[PDB]
Amino acid sequence: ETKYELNNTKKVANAFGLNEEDTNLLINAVDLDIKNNMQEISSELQQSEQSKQKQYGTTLQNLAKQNRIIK
Amino acid sequence: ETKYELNNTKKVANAFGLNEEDTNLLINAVDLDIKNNMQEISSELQQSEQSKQKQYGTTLQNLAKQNRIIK
Repeated sequence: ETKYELNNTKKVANAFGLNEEDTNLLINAVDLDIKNNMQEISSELQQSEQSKQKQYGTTLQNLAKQNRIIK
Repeated sequence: ETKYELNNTKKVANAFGLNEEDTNLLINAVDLDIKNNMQEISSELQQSEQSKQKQYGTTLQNLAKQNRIIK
C-alpha cells in the first residue's frame, strides 16, 4: 500500500504538525534505514515478481536573456 | 535504538522538537510496521559475505514485493 503499509505511520508523524511532505520525508528515512538492514535479516522467499515503483522528475525553466541597448 | 541502525532516524524525528520519548515512539511504529511486512518482502543482496558463504545463487527476481498472507 505505502512502504510496507505505513498508513498509520503517516498519521503519527503528521501529528507533530507540519504539512504533508515533512511527514513522508520522515518515513522515507526510517523505511530506507530498515530496508538497508534487510540485506542481513533472515529472508529469502521464492516468488519472483517485478513491479514499477514510478519515477521522479526535475524542473528547469528557460529564462531567456534581455535585449536593451539603444532602442 | 539499535533495531536496524536508525541513529540518524532518531535525530530526524527529534528535529521536530519534542523531548526524547516521542521520537523513540515514532520509530517504534515505523520499525514495527516494516518488521511485520518483513515476513513477506525479502532480498538476495549483500556484496559482503562473512567467511563461509559463496557460490550458488540465481538470475531471477530477488525483491518480490507482494502480499498474499492477507485474505
